Amino acid sequence: DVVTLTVGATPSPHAKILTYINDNLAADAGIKLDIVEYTDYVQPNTALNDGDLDANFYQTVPYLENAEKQFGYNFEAGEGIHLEPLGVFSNKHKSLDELPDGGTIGIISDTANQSRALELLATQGLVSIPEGDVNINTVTKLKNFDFREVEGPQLVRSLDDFDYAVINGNFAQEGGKTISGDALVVESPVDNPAVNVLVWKGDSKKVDAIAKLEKLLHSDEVKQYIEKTWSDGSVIPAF
Ligand code: MET
Repeated sequence: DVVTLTVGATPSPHAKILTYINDNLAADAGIKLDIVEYTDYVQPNTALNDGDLDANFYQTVPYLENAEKQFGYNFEAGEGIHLEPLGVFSNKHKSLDELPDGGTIGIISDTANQSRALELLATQGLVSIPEGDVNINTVTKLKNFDFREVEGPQLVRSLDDFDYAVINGNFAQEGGKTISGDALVVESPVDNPAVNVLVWKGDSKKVDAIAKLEKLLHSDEVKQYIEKTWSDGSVIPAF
């Protein structure tokens, strides 16, 4: 009666953290992990919904709340494990002030993350968000440039085409990039609601096993693994 759990995860940090747990902690907890790596945001929630995964570990609390609102998903989430500060990246400039007149900024296409990237740009004086649904058509541009919506896994590649791109940590990681080494502008980690959580479906038969994985993901061992593995500011424990 060891329970096996199929968990979907983006490769870095999430699959790495899950692999540390699998290889170091799962056996003592009486669980086995079957890690499935995913490279986009749509697919792990669909697989959790449709019955292919027991849990996923890739998404932020605000993205989850939006997915439940837009799609009706019946999911349950755990405590914040870690934060990935959002960054503005570029291969053409080292300062956002060098945004050419009619220049371009790549921006993700999902609601929650486009909204978060738009806020980050507001802290830099580049867009104005009305007080009160935040997207490229509802913000006011305060300098002359164009946004270009790009699908998440195309963000790092879009740096070849555009002056800048706003890029979530998991994608920056895939592209060999770090916050310390490569972010032009770094989202503040203070009072940041975009913590990453374990998500499972409300009716799982495996809730004893998933509560064990939740406890392992918020252990001192996992915090130390995160702090040892990422000291470049790209992945910060949220506990
Ligand atoms: C799928 S919501 C964004 C998740 C991403 N790993 C982040 O923390 O920004």
